[PDB]
Amino acid sequence: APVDPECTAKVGKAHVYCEGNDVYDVMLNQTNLRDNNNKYYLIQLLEDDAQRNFSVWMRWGRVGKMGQHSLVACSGNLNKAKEIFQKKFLDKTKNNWEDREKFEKVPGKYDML
DNA sequence: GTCCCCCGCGTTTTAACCGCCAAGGGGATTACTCCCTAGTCTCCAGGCACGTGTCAGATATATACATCCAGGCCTTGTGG
Repeated sequence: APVDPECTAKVGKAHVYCEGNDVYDVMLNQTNLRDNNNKYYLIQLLEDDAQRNFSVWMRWGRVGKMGQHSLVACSGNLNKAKEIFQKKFLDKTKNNWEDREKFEKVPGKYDML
């Protein structure tokens, strides 16, 4: 699970956060030709190399382009960093993060992977 | 590709088509009677044959505008 190359502030000094099979890196996509959507939303929880500190990287756009982005620094609070990551995933997919092993598709929402 | 006009056909009904009975308008016929234009011969000027030169406009000529073909920015719209 690589750090997004567009996250240039963290790519040289951080890695994707993981615990066992629970890997906090996910790409989401909404392709719909009736509405003419073809947009992605990336979410990555990052941990710094030098210290026990965290940030949620996020990036969006139409597939093949950039839209806007965000890097939410969490000041060593992993619970806050996970809550931000999981809330954005839930809002975009209408699935809980604990349901990732049994994910189900929803109209007017992003698909996963 | 898809919007909908016109093709085909059941039900309703009125005015086109059918019988024949009236009144008289107006086209056809035969008769009246003098007005119209063909026909004669003579006069003469409208109109045509043909000299001749003014002046319209074609032929340049130098010049100023109309409008076609690239070549070149600013505001409103779609999706995020």
